[PDB]
Amino acid sequence: DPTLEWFLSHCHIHKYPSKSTLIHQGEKAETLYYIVKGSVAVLIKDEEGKEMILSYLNQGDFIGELGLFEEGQERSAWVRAKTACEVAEISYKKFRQLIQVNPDILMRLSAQMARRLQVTSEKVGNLAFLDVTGRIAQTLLNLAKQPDAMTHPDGMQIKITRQEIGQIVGCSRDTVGRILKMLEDQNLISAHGKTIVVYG
Amino acid sequence: DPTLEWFLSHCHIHKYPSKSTLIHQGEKAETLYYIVKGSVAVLIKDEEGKEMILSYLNQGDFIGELGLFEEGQERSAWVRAKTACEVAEISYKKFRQLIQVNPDILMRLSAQMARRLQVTSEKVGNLAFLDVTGRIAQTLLNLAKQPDAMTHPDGMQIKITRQEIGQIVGCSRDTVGRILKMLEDQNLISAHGKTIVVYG
DNA sequence: AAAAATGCGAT
DNA sequence: CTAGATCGCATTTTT
DNA sequence: AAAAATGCGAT
DNA sequence: CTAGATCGCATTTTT
Ligand SMILES: Nc1ncnc2c1ncn2[C@@H]1O[C@@H]2COP(=O)(O)O[C@H]2[C@H]1O
Ligand SMILES: Nc1ncnc2c1ncn2[C@@H]1O[C@@H]2COP(=O)(O)O[C@H]2[C@H]1O
Ligand SMILES: Nc1ncnc2c1ncn2[C@@H]1O[C@@H]2COP(=O)(O)O[C@H]2[C@H]1O
Ligand SMILES: Nc1ncnc2c1ncn2[C@@H]1O[C@@H]2COP(=O)(O)O[C@H]2[C@H]1O
Repeated sequence: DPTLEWFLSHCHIHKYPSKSTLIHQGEKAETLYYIVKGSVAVLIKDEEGKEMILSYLNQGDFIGELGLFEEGQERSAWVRAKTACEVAEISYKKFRQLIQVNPDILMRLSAQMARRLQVTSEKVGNLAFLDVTGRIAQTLLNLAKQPDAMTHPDGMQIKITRQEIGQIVGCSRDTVGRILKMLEDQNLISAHGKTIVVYG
Repeated sequence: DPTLEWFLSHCHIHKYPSKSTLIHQGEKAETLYYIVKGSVAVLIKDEEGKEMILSYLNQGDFIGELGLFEEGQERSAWVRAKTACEVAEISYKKFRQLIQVNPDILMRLSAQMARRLQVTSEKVGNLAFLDVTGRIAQTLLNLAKQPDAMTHPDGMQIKITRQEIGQIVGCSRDTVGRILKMLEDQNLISAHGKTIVVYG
């Protein structure tokens, strides 16, 4: 790709070890991010410390872009590295320049903001409509289709803690587990610890 | 404002009577909207017909913008008119042109997309964290602060059906009502039918 | 050992 | 009435 | 009347 | 155990 190559050339690159945190919530926003390599997680916490995963982002994804359109804006959430991470970085001020040079880039950002709004809205519906069993059953299906799923003679094999399934669908580790036994109880899946084979 | 005036001049205007529907969900997307006057509601329905209000939009708000960045895109939700409505309209194709003429407009769109993502994410958290009492108590507070709230010697007076409070916080008309009696039972509010005075 | 992540029944 | 959450108790895991 | 919107207890 | 939803029944509302 010609454009984004021109873009990066204008960004410093930084790497973050997995589990580290790239964007702090509440903190003043002035920089834009573009994940060159690695995946992360965007999450918001409750007063008590409880977390809720709003999304995962990957290669070719921008981050910290929500405060780019109105001075004195704060980070809307925490962004933690899921894996090692190589991330390009540029200042809004700097970035805004590029925009005026070539608009095509702002068009790339906006598209991601668009797709982002769809899925988050889809997420509002899920919490509003489906029950936790439904929400988990859907997450396993989705995860079983991502690139990090391994092949298995009976379907797909994923590996994830129950804590996270709780932090994705919005329930508690305790409910996830109970639900997980049922789904197996119904030969729908097979779980052993963090390993789950989604049959199909 | 100089820009948006240049914009409208390029859009046909259409009016929609209240309760009518401007954007059909699922339908192919090719047009952009900008509410010149009136307010609307963006909503998604469940398989059974049940509705969930993702948001309300007003004067100076764009609509149907999510399918503007990738050919063959479908409307992500229903958009129904809350009041009479005067709405400017333009085709993506046409709109994209303007972008290349002046980028500033795409910058206005994107900002709204940004703000939109914040609040929807804030909404995901609400459904995940707070209970229905908490979610309703917050809606009444918010609504009591909008421009259509009327002054009252004991606080603010809003007027809304319980069906809607159910469609905003994600509960059922029956739970809203029960919750509403409690909040009054606690001299927090005072409700008579569709009328509610939020004390304070 | 370290450092977390459970598990399931019970209320 | 049923789906979830929070505790009570007993055991198992990645850094 | 039209046309919806409830209300609350009960399970 | 508690918050919600779904039904059972009886009455009240904006077009
Ligand atoms: N309303 C909620 N109730 C319980 N857990 C929640 C809620 N919203 C988000 N969560 C989080 O999701 C997590 C799932 O696993 P845990 O039980 O370890 O901890 C849970 C909380 O941190
Ligand atoms: N719902 C969401 N979906 C995807 N990414 C999000 C969401 N909410 C926040 N983010 C990202 O997380 C970032 C947190 O800081 P910013 O608000 O600067 O920008 C935010 C977005 O890049
Ligand atoms: N999971 C849900 N359970 C119940 N009602 C819901 C849900 N999600 C959205 N709703 C809608 O919210 C509305 C609130 O008022 P009603 O009971 O008239 O009808 C309800 C449904 O149409
Ligand atoms: N969560 C949301 N918040 C605000 N507006 C939304 C949301 N989801 C959808 N919309 C608007 O509703 C429109 C429905 O059709 P489009 O997908 O073309 O574009 C969508 C947005 O303009």
